[PDB]
Amino acid sequence: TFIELVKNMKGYKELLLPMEMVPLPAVVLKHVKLILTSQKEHQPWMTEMALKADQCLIHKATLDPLIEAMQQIILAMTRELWGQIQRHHYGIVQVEHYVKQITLWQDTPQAFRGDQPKPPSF
Amino acid sequence: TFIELVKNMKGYKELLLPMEMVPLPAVVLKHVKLILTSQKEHQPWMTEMALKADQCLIHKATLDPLIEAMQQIILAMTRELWGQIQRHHYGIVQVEHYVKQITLWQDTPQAFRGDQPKPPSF
Amino acid sequence: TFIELVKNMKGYKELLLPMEMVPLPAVVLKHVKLILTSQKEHQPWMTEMALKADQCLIHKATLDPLIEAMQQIILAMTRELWGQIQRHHYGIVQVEHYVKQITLWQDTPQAFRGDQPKPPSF
Amino acid sequence: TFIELVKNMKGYKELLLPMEMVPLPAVVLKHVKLILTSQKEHQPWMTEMALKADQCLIHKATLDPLIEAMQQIILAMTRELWGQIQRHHYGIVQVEHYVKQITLWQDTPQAFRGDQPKPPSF
Amino acid sequence: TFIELVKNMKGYKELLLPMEMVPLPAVVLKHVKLILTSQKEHQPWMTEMALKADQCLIHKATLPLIEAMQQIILAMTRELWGQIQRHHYGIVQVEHYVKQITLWQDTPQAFRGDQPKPP
Amino acid sequence: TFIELVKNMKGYKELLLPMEMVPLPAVVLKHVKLILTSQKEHQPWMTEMALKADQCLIHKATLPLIEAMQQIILAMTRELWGQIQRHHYGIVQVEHYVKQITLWQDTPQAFRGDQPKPP
Repeated sequence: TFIELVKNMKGYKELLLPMEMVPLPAVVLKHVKLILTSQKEHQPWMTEMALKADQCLIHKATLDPLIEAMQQIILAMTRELWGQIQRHHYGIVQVEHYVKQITLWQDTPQAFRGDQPKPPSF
Repeated sequence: TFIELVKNMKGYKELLLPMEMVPLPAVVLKHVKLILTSQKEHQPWMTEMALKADQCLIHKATLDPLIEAMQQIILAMTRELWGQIQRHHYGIVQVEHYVKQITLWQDTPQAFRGDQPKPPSF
Repeated sequence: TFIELVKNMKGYKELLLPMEMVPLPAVVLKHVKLILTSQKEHQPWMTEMALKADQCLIHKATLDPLIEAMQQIILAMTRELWGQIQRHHYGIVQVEHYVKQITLWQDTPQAFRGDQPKPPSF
Repeated sequence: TFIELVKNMKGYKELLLPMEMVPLPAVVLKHVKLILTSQKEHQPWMTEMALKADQCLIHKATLDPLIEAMQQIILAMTRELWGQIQRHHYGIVQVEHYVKQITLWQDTPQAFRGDQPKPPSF
Repeated sequence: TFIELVKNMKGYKELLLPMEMVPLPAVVLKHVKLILTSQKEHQPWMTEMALKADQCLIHKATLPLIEAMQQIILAMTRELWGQIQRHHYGIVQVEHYVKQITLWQDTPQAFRGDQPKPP
Repeated sequence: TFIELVKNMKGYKELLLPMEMVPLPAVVLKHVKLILTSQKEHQPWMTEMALKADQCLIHKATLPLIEAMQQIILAMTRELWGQIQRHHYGIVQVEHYVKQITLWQDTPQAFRGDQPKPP
């Protein structure tokens, strides 16, 4: 319900991506190191990413309805991680434009899509 | 492991209170509705707050080692979640000072600990 | 003997708290890592802090009259070590006032001692 | 480990000297009196020297693995004392240049050193 | 640990390109002769560039100990290819283009992209 | 053979200083931390300088095959010490001063010279 309230606001813009268009776990965490280790001047948003990515390992560590439910949650958290990465790599403003086109390019039937719109570069 | 790596960075100001001081998870959700709803000109950080909030509910709705393991994350999720609440109410800069004052206050033995410091100005 | 000679000097402002108020040696090391690591443009005083810190560990690692004599220095080492921590956090000038306020507060009998003063501003 | 972290910083510069190039104990403490007694306007660094030199006497007073370990520590503290003395006698900036040359003049094989570089005067 | 000492630097960059990106060691040596031969002005980088590539030749004839050397040779190849690409195109372009191709791979196959063109 | 391809170059220099001149590998690593730590401005040489010294660390733990590796480690030490001296003093000074000491040695003992001073 809380997320629905945000979607009811003014000026809200999507930043996440469809569950299908999300890399696999574990490997997706690698981008975390390339943005944390190759960084300096700790900023507030960096801590947010660190405290979110590490959660997947905690849930993943349990692998060594309760069992099924945890696996589903990992996908949701993974989706959030990717949005933050794009919020850093391809700016924060240009990201909204890319996802805006992604929604249109996928919602329309496959007979009308055409070609995938390439995301903006760094 | 990742959070340990980030702590080894320059300009890192802690913003999370001890687990023993953060409110109960039920209480935290109450401020989420006010802060989210009682806001104008929606900002990107608002979306982040809502996404994390639903995660606690999902884990909370799951309880009804493995069975008890998820309970550990619920308490942890509040600690990160409560950090953003104080940023909106007090401010990021003020929070940094408050945490260290609390940390030193908690560090000192209770015999000569002194009066607990009060929160910063809104 | 030497410290007694220095105390007999002009402009001498005390900067060491009573042994009964300084944190435990384990707690002090925690602030060392943050202060050392969370710093930019390394300054000469940073090197001094690290050198003293390892001494406590050496004595601490030694425990595992003569046998118990070394334990006395461990507690003392913290008192001097904690003095530099407050200088970085609060400031040299503010610390001088705080110590004397604590000293007078501790000097006055507990019957009418009053509320313990709070630390200075960061 | 803490000292290693400092050595990993930016702008850090060596100020100590090889253990071999360190005067003997007791006698080295004499320079303490010549800088403390022949001084006025107590400065913060003066207390640091006083609280460090007096430690050797405390360790030395015990003479009247535990026994071996204490003797080793005295050498380490003595090395720190000399650096502070040079930090006062021959400035604080010129000291780094002298030690920089000392490292080169000793690390190279004795067949290539030449002549010892005289330290700068007062 | 030295990389860690520089990983915090502002201008630090991941010059080590993906292993799959670079070709086999033998082919890289070919470009070293071509780039050195083509270049005319003398700068310290070419003098040091030759020395870095020379070590790989010794390991070719020289060959847990053996296995490590095989990985070591590949380590230098990634470093060498960086200077090759940076010199031909530029320092910024390689840093700008390397990430793009990595993204095109780390994607759920179907929506990989459009085969991003090389610089 | 690459050195031969550059040995004919006008600006080619014998950067490989005498083996006796340089100290043991362990001591050299000490100066790498000190020089890198002291230096502040970011240039490609320091980024590449760390990588070149890093390889020596692996060989320390890793250890005709074994004997060759021992000589290989010493080969990198000579290269590393050159950058250390050139950075501290200068490129020309090292090239200017290295020959002087060699002459003082290759002489019939008695008339060796006057122990030429270091730069």
